[PDB]
Parts: sequence; structure tokens; C-alpha cells
Amino acid sequence: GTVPVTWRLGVDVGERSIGLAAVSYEEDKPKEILAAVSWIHDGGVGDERSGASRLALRGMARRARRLRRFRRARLRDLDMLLSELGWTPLPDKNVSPVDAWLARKRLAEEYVVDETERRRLLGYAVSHMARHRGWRNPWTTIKDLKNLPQPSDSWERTRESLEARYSVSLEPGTVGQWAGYLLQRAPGIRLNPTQQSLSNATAFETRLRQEDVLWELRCIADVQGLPEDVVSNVIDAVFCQKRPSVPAERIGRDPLDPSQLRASRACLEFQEYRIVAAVANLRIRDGSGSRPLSLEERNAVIEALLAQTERSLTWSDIALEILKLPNESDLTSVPEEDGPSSLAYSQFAPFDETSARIAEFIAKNRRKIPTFAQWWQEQDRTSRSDLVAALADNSIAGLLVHLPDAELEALEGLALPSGRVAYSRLTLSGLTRVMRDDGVDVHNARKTCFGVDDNWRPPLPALHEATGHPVVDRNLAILRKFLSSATMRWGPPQSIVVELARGASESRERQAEEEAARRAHRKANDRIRAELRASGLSDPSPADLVRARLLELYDCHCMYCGAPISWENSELDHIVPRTDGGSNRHENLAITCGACNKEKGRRPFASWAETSNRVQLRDVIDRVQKLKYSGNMYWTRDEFSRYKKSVVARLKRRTSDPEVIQSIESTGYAAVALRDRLLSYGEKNGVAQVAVFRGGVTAEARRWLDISIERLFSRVAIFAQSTSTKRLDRRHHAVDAVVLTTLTPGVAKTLADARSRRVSASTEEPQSPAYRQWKESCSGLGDLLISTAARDSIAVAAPLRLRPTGALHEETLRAFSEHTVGAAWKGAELRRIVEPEVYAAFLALTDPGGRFLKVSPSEDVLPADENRHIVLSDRVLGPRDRVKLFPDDRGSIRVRGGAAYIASFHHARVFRWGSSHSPSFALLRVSLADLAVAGLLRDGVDVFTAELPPWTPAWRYASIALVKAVESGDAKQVGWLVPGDELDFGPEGVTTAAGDLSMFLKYFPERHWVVTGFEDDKRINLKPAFLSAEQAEVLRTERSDRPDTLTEAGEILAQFFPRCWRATVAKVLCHPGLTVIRRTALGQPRWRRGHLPYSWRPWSADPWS
RNA sequence: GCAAGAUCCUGGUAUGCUGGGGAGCCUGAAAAGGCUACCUAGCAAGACCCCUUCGUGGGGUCGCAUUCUUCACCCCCUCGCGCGAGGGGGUU
DNA sequence: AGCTTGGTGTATACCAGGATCTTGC
DNA sequence: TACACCAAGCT
Repeated sequence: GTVPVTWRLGVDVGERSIGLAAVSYEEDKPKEILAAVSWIHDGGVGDERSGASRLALRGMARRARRLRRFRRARLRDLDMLLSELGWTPLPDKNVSPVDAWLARKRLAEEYVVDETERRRLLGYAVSHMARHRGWRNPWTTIKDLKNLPQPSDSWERTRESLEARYSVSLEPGTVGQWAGYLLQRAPGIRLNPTQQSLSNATAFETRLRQEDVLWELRCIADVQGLPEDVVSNVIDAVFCQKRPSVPAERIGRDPLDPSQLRASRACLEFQEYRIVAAVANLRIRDGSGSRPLSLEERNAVIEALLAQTERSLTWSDIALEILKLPNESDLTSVPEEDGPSSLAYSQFAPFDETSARIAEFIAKNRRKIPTFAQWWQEQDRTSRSDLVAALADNSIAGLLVHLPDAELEALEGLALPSGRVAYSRLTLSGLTRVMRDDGVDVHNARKTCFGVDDNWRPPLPALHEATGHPVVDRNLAILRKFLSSATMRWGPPQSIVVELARGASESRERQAEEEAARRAHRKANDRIRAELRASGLSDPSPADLVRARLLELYDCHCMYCGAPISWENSELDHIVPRTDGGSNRHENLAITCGACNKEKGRRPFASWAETSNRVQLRDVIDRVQKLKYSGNMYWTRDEFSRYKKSVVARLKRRTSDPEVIQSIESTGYAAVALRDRLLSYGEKNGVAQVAVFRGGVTAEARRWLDISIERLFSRVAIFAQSTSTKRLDRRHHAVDAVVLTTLTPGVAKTLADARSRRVSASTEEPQSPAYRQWKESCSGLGDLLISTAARDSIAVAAPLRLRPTGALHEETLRAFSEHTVGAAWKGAELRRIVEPEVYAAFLALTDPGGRFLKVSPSEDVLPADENRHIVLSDRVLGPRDRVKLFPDDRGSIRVRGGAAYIASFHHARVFRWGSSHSPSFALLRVSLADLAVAGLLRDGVDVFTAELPPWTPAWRYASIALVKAVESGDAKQVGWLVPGDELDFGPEGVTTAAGDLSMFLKYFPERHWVVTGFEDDKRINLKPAFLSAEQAEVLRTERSDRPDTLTEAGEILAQFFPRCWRATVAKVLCHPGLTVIRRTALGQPRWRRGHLPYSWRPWSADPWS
């Protein structure tokens, strides 16, 4: 049922938002906007302070779980070892706290004479060492741990500091001895510091390492006269550690042979493959042409790089030695860094590096492993390559040789060269078998060997393949849903155009750096701007600000000449002229004195001058290096040294710095990933052209096509000067997608060039046939956008998180409160009962027919009964019997014999009861703990419809009216809301506004509000769908930094956010015509009751099933 | 040649929270309370598998990602002649 | 009494490396 | 951060 029409797909990708569009076309002019929508996503971010994604949090949790499991396993193994040695470990309870430290001190300074006492103290010490073994590099083997200096430098400096502090000395200076003596002398001391808290100095300031614990164990065993065998056994058992292993299903399959997994660089196959490649890439001149070298010479130079144990031969020692040529300047096509004095020739040519390193180490340890020498020299080369591949990649979870541990230990710690080439071992062997004989190159060998075409390329990823990047995966999922829906509606797109603006391969730390840079921008220049306005300057120009910042930092100092100068004498000079590859940046400038100004003469700066009098080098940069960071100025310490080093690099250059290149239109991992997936979609489906642009382009297109978001969506001017910012509304992303749909690479290049020329300062109109064709073929886009916005079709949506996964409870466990049965019980005390069975028994006690609990918190509901005996399933509670209580009157669950608060709410089942004229509404706020304790985090259950038992924290803390209504039974569930649902009230808007809500709606009459949380049992938190909260936050930071800068409407908007509309449910859900809109991928409200979340009206929503 | 950085992944560490203990200090001194440490067990709820010790308890992996859960249709891939497990899409 | 208002607690740090891709003249 | 909870103000 898909009707094919001509249309193009415009995609604007941002940092938290993706804009999408589908514009029909007739004759290269936009005919009709089929669908437009802006999608807001979290970027996969689960933790807001750090910005770490949900995938990272899951990985950290799983890693901590595995750590604890392995720690338990190895501690049990140590307990078994201590049982075998007859040493009693440290008991759990009834033990002095300092017994472990006292035992370690006594064992490490004195020799115990009593046998059973010695064994007991040794067990205590060994258990306490294995529980607190310290830190060690995980890759290091136990042997490599033992090779470390004993004791470590860190513990040595800790010893020296503590000697200078406590003025005591104890031989040997172990951590156990001194910590035990501290615990005896000064109790309450901290052995290791804590980040958060009053001024006390701890015992050890630097984290203790595993080698210090090993050294103390060795000292203890030596002074007690223990045999070296049990010393080795307890060292192995205490410091047991799983090997860091890269798991399978993580290394990519070979594109040529997907069944066979890829191969490392250390494989001898790749070694000789790279040798043959380096030989063959040399275009030997022959007959005044680039003829290939002969087969005899090719074989000679191929073999010549396989019999060197070191880096002996070099690149310059190939042409005149083995290539058999009489001149060294006949060689071209070298893939090296071009440079004078034969820079690409002196460096060493690649060889068999794995064999070289292996043979070098073998010659160094001929005595230790002669069997490996035999198996390495007198064994066939294919099995040698197999064994090299085995030894190169043994650091993977999932050794076919089955040797005793003693022989392979000298080889297990030996690491072959790292890295991972793009080809597998089987594929490389098959290629190199049919490469050294036919005398062909890499391309021909690949084309011929596996029967692939000349145009055959490694397959592009499909739209259903996850990229592994959080932001890119979010944008890609939204894009693939939009594109699939658009394809099934109006056929394949005629073309696809995509633009992404920053926010790629950047991490919150990049966001912090950019915000610090702009804060420095707008704060450092204010001093000079005030100085100029006091002087009386009325010409605000950025170049003036830059030169005056240079004046403030440098005190107007021509350093090459002297000659003190002032504001009237600056003469802004460029280190690199615009004619030799220069740009008006903040690093190319230099303060000049007239004499030190025109002496450059287009020559490289500080290059023609240094070989002359009155001006010299080697001393100016000596002062640039010592330029200490000024604490109040633009170039902050995170970038001051960067700017210093960039200036130093630009100062000493003797040739030009190429070149005046523009953006290369593709640099990001997100860019290449999205382009490859869209190209794969087009090749599979039939898209003519796919382009992925940068910037910084659609802004210029909107500027030159006369598109204004403020005029389009009727948005007031938040700023006192000019109009509202481009980012104030959220539909501007979809507007940019619509405008992107028109763009083509040529007109995009022209617009980008015009922007680059303009910002180097007016205004200059672009002039090209392509630009004119675009402009007069897109004059009706303004009318189309006006008609679309006035129809209220451009939507802003957020995808739903419906999967019941995440943290089930708050991470902090809490102590149970405790309460007697036969006392006076309040409603809050009834609600804090931990055990469900006694909870239901008390519910029956207050009222036998009551399925739930309906009590006010502070209301007294139970007197003190001296005969109150409660019958249970397996026990009875006397009047004096005690009952566990949750510590606070909020949602909590029982985990590991403690109390944990419930996490954020997954959803909130909407309950509506009463008359049809005006029914009441209440929310049953449900978190993950409520589904967990109800046994619902399983397969084949509907987490939005399956009921929760009354003892759950959700039903415990429901509103009293809801509890009574559902107790009567008339309260049914009409629907559910999740954080991110939008509320579409209708044309009228919000009729129940009051106070600051009314003041906000005075300027912003939104009809679309997004459910952003459920703060208590009677209220729902809503935010406006079409407004950007980040813009409100930057308004806040501007008004709190700069006063008298915003419009009254801007102040009102900034005051509304970020709490927004903390809205009572009874006032929100009572609006007639309210719709909870679940949009499709295209941005259209879904209304068919299919197998996907559909829109519903709370006033007329029907009961389930 | 041209390093990085980002995304994770694997293995560790210290603190902390809860439960059990106590070295010191402070109250009550009639008795059991607090504080700073330190010791010890656990650190998502749990699911599945191996058991024989058929029950009594011990071992192995998975469990906070893929934002429309579950159900339902379609598509791709894998163990696999039907279909168990991974993904993807679903127009208003 | 039933709304609106503001202020706040929340488990936090580290480490050392393995793939993957890009950079850039 | 930012959301669920907990102190209120006050009309």
C-alpha cells in the first residue's frame, strides 16, 4: 500500500536532538513537506553529573560483580590452603580489632616460639594480607610482581614521612607493624584517606601496592623460618588474580573470510606480507618510465628483509645494494614523510619484526629454554607461524599445546608485537601463497584469489547494526525508524542529505572546555570593553578585542625592537600572511612597533629576521616558555599552554604552512558510520545520492532563503537586544532538516565558502549559477514552512523507555527501625512495616475487609493493646515482640538484610474514577523495585498492566483518595505514563493556570507538555515540549553573571525552568480534550490500537482488555 | 610518517553502606549507650545450569546495554530440516 | 486543607592496559 | 543533574 512519489530526506543531527524531514519534489522545487519531526534523546546518558552512558554504568556494575565473585573464590582457596597448613584464619567475631595488625607486627619483628601460637598468628596475618593485598598492574604475572623492588618507592617515601612525623623507627619498616603500633598508640586514626570529610593527618597518604604486602609476607616468613615451598604457596594463593582477557565476539570477523577471526600484526604471515609490500611499492625507473622491477630483483629484496635479528638494513640500503641500481635518486612512490637530505631513506625498512625479537631474546636466554630454540629453528615455517600466532594472542578469554607450567612460564610472559591488522591468518596465507610467484600487487591478488570483483568492497554496515557509540546509536535508531517508515509510506527517497554539527567523539569534559572557553570569551573582554566605553569607543569589532587582549597581556611591547607603544600604535601583523596560508586567528598575531612591523616582507616570521642584526631568535621563545598563566584573562590554563606551544611552533617555521584548505566534509566517526549505513540502505533500496555535511551550512541556507524561526513559530525576543536565539525553540532542528532537503554539494560548498569569507572580519552576496538555481528553485520554501507551522505539524518528541531494566533500588542500604507490637501505632508506622505477611496481618487488624492501607501519616490509628497477639503463618507476635520497620516513610524494599529506597519511577498507572461529567484522576507511581518484589521482572508479563500486591511500595504510598477508590473498586486503570510522554491539551491550552504558570503562559501558550517525572502521589511534573531547557539554563547563567540583559519575557522563561510545571494531577488530567500522544517515527500521533503504544484520551480512555 | 582523543572491554584498589564484633575514649556507673577507628560477611532483587551427598548443602555462568516492556506481524543473522537464541522495523 | 515554594540527598573516587577510527598539512 | 521527599507558606 505504498505509493511511490519523488522526495528527499533531510537529517539534522545534533548533540541531544535529531531533526528529520521528508519533502516531496516535482521539478527540483520543494512541492510538499510530507513529514517533519524533531526527536530529543538523552544521548544514552544515564549518569548526569559525570555524563557516563548507561552502557558504561552497566559495564562497571558487571565488572564489580565479577571482581567480588573472583575475590570470594580466591579467599576460599586461601582458606583451604590455610586448613592444609594447619593455620587458623581470622575469625569473624569475638576478636580484638587490632589482633590482625598486632599479629602482623609481632610476626614481622619477632620469632614466635609456641607452635600453635605461631600457626594461629600466621593464619591471622595471612588472612588479613589476602583481604587487603593492595594494588598491582593486572597484566603483571606473580613472577613479574616478585621482580619488583622490595619495598616499593611509594612505601619508602611513606616510611620517611612517618619517621619524620612520629619520630620512631621499627625494623623492618612494614605497613602492618607501623599500622598496628599506630592502632595501639593512637586509636581512631585513618590508615588511608577519604575524598570527602576538621583537620587531621592520616597514616598513609599514597595507596599501598601489592609488592609492599608481598615484601611484608616475605619478611614474616623469613624471620619465622618458614620453608620456601609454603612461602611460594601462600604467595600464589594470596595474590591470585585473573588474567586480563579480551573476550570473543569482540574481535571483528575478517571481511574476506567471515568464518575465520582476524589476525594480529605479530603473525609472521603479516610480517612477510608487509615485507613484500614494502619491496613492491618501490617504483624502479626503467626506460624513462615507472616500470615494475624484475622478478629476480623482487624476490631478492623480498628475501633480504627476512634474515635480520635486529634493525640492520635501512631504506637507503635497498636501491644501491639489493635492488641493483647505480643511483639512489631513481626511486619514487615511497609512502613516507617527504623531507630534505634523504629523509625518507635514512630510516630503517620494515622486516620480520616478530622473528627478529624472538631470535634476539632466544640468543639472550639460550640457557633457559633450549627446547624453544629447537622448536623455533628446526621446525617448519607454517607450524612456526601457527605457534607465533598462538604466542602473539594468548591474552584472550576464548592452549592447544598442553605443556607443564614450568617450561612455558619463561615464554608466557614474553609478549609478541601488539596491534591488529585488518586481515586474518588464513586469508593472509592464501593471499601470500599466490603473491610471491605471479609477481602481482595487493589489489590484483585480492581480486583474483577469492573471486571478488574489481568493484567489490568490504560490506557496508546495515541500518540495523549498532555502532557501539551511545549518541550515534541513538541518532541512528531514530534515523532508521524514520527512514523505514518513510520508505513504507512514500517509497525510497530520491536522495538523502544529512548534516551533523559538533557533539561527536567528544567527552562532558569537551562540553566543560567549550563552556569555559566561552565564559573566558565573555568575561575577559569586559574589562577592555568597559575601558573603551570609558574612552568613548563606539565601534565594537572582534579584531579590536583580540588586539587589545594582546595589549593587556603584553603591555604593548615590541620585543624585537623595544619602542614602547599604546592603543593608537598596534599595527596588527600576521606571523603567516593570508597570501602564504594565513588566517585571522588568535595565534597568528604579533604586537608590532612599526620598526618590527614591516621588516617581515612576506618572509617566514622570525626566519629572515633571525639571520640579521637588531632582531634575533633563541631568546624570545625563551620568554614565551616562561609565560606563567595569568589567572584573570581569556586563555585559561587548560588552553594557555596549548596557545603558547602553538605560537612557538608558528614562530620557528622556515617554509609556508600548507594550506588554505576548507573542511573536508567528513572527519567524524559518527559521520563515516552514518554515511556508510545510509549508503548501504541506498544500495539495497535505490537511493541516488547520499551526502553528509558539516557546520554551519543550513544556518546560511536559512539566512539566504529568508527563513526565521522567530518569525516562523512566533517566538518573542528573549534577549534585550536583537531577537531570540536560534536554539530557543526545538522545532528548528526539523526546520533545518527541511532546508537541508534542498541543498546539494555544490551550493553547500558555495555557502560554506561565503560563510568562511564573511566571518573573517560584509555582507557579500554569493554569486554562482548553482546558488541562483537553488534560490529561485526554493523561493516557495518560506510559504511551505509558514503553512506547515501554522498547521501545527512540525513536532518535538522523545522516545519511550518501556523496558523494565535499570537500578532496582537506591544504592545505599539503610538500618531497619524497630517497633513493638503492643504500642500505639501511627499511620506512618503502619506503612513502614518491612515483612509483607505481618503487614497484611496489621491491615486486617485495622479492618478485616480492607485490602489496602488508607491512613494519614501523622494520624493516630492504633492504641496500645496489652493483649495484642497476631497470628501468622509460621509464628506469633506477642505484645512485647518487636517488628522491623523501614527507617523513613518513603518507598523502600528489603535487600540483603537492610533497607534501600526505591529508585526513580518507571511509570505511573493512571487511575480515573467518578462521574462522566468530571471524574477524578490519580497516579499509581511505580518504580523498578515494585515490579521486582512482585515477581514481575520475568518473561511474558506486561509491566504496565500486571497488578502489584498491596504491600508493594507503590500501593503503600499511593494517594489516599486513590486507595479508597480502588478499594471500592470503581477506580480502574485507563492508561500509563512514562517520563517522556507528551500531553497535547488542544487548541485552547492550559485553563487551570495560576501564578508563575500564568505568567509563563502569558508569553508562551504551549499546548504540548512532556511528562518529566512524578514528584509525589498527587502531582505530575511537566515541561514544555517545544522549548529547549538548555537555552533556559544559559539564560539563567547570563542573568546571574550579567545583569539587565534580558527581556521581561526572558526573565519569566528563565524563572519557569528547570522545575517547570510542578503540576497537580487533579488539575492537569481534568482538562477536556487532553490527549497523551504517542507519536510514530514520522512524528504523527498514533491512534490505531495496534501492538505499539497508541495515543489515548484520559477522559474517554477505555478499561484494559 | 601522524600523535592523540572518544567509545567501550578486561582485570584490580581504596573508601563507603548494612549485619555481626571491639582497641581506645565518653556517659550510666545499676545497666548498656555513643563516638573515632579497625576486623569480618555481603554489596543490586535474583534467574538458569552441574549435582546426590534426593535433599542438608555445594559448584558454573548470566543479571543496571541495544529508550515502542509483554503480546502480535515482517526482515536479517547464528546453533539450527520445523525454531531455540540474538537483532531490526511496524505507516494515522 | 489543599494547593503552591523552596531546599535538599543521592555510593563515590582511582589504576593499567586490550580493540576501533580517525586525525593531517 | 535532577527527581522524589520533606520542611514549610498561605490564602
